Amino acid sequence: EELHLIPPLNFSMVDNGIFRSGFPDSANFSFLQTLGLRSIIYLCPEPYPESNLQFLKSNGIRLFQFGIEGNKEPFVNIPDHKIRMALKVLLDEKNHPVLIHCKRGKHRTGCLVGCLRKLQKWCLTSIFDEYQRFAAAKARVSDQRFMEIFDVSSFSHIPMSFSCSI
Repeated sequence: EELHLIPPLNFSMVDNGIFRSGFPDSANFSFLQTLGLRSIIYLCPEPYPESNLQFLKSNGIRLFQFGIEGNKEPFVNIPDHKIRMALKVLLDEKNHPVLIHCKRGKHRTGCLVGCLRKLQKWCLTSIFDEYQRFAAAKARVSDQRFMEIFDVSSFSHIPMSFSCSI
């Protein structure tokens, strides 16, 4: 086959040991195996399909599910607590390498990554630009507003010695 690896929908590296994507399917499993994942942070409330559960079991991957309802704008309401819990998992380097995913890798995943960038002291315009690159024509002002007002205070003490940015 030679060119045989298929990263999942909207796949990207976020930082050392942190990846983002939409929902993996079996065509993506050989690529995800190469990343030596310890963790998935899964941001949809739907049960993980059997195919994906077998992949986690076979590969020794822990599933962290913080289900955020997949509403359309303007009827979206990202719960602060779920993002807060997900950031706590993301900030524990023992969980790396970790893949964050939702359905499309644009909205729920975009919000969690944007809140991480706020902890990494990125200016809002740089955070929004990265969010928009993935969300493309489906960029939601509400997701960027969520990142704008998300309170980082509780996380200030946590060292991020894992990051490429020190």
